[PDB]
Amino acid sequence: LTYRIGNGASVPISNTGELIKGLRNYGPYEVPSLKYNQIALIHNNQFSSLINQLKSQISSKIDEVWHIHNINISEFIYDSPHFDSIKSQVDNAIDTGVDGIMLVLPEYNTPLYYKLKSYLINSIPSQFMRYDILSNRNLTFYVDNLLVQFVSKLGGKPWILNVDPEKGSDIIIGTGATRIDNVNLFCFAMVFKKDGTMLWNEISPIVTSSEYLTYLKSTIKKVVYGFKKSNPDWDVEKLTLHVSGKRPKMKDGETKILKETVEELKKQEMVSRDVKYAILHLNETHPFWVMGYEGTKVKLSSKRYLLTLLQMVTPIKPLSVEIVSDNWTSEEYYHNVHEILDEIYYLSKMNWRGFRSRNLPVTVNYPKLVAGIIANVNRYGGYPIRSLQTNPWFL
DNA sequence: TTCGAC
DNA sequence: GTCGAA
Ligand SMILES: [Mn+2]
Repeated sequence: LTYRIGNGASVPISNTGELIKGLRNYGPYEVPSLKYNQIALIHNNQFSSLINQLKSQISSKIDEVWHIHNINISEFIYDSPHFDSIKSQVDNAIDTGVDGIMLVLPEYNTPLYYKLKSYLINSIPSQFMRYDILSNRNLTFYVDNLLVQFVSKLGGKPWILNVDPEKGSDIIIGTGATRIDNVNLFCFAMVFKKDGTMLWNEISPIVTSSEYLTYLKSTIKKVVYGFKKSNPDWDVEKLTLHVSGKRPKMKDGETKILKETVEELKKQEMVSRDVKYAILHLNETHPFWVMGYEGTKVKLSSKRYLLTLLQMVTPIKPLSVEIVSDNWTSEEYYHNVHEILDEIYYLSKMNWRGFRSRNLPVTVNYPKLVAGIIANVNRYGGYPIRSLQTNPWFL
């Protein structure tokens, strides 16, 4: 595996230094198209040296690493570190014409982050930072990582997985639900390309456990309608679902409704009437240690598999993969199992939250990031959640 | 809320 | 919590 970046260039995975060097040389896979060529930096430390250094590093690295040229950074200063004062400056910024907001908070402050973050996600791409955490020693690493996620939030594509276009799924739908407490949950469905790029994402409102199966179906239907409306010629002959999340235990009823949903989409010509599909459950399992391997595919039964990833003692991060439903022929079966497992391994190398791979499939990881926000926006009574469907606002 | 491992 | 990363 390699990552594809700008200008047809590919760099090795598992190597941050070469990835950044690569970006500087060849640019990211896609430079975001900006409307204003302007970003706001909002903070409360007008004379702070660390803020000056932060701003200077953001300017240089946006230009040199990201090949986003001639961008202007405008500063906005809030006086009091509370919601209404910070909001007024967010408003002055939005009124001036900016592509994104980089907002420095005084410290870790959970209710204030969720109230503001929730308000920004509904308005404009944004990247938060904590004033109290900045340091001279960490600032380069800090800014390089932050820009991965901020460029992505602006609609850029830092890098994609180089995969063989003849193998794997036409689309992968990561779906399931996440309980936010003992009673309430939200369903999610996110469509990905085999190269790890998110094409479209839908999340349900917060609902009770009793409404889970109905909203699971409607959420998946909505995400495909939206993918297909925006990608009318994107045929899907090979479809995989990756089901995850802490959700109600209702396996057979859930599998039944997911096959119905695939059948309905077939009827509506959203996917091929001869689509080959599998429904998979993906579950993180307990780590183990090899006492003194990687991307290894383990068969437990005809339908249960593990994929092991690197995590004296070698720590291993295991992922359980169960094929709960498929319409594969028994002759293609073995071939298809290799293909879905290799695809899960490729997707586990895609993470636009930072340079370092999470070694967890993006189809599982990005829904976890959404969960964190939807759950805490609810708990701290923030603002409930089209640029949203196609952009990774949750990074 | 840099992220993510210890 | 605390710290190290190309
Ligand atoms: Mn983030």
